[PDB]
Amino acid sequence: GATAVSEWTEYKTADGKTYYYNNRTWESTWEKPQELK
Repeated sequence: GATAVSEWTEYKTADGKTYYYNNRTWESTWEKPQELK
């Protein structure tokens, strides 16, 4: 579930694209999480 915030980790591609990985649903989206907005 949630580690009480910070469940979304940023991962950058060499070209500088930031996709946010959420450990709650194992989701990797280019959308910016509300817990990190």
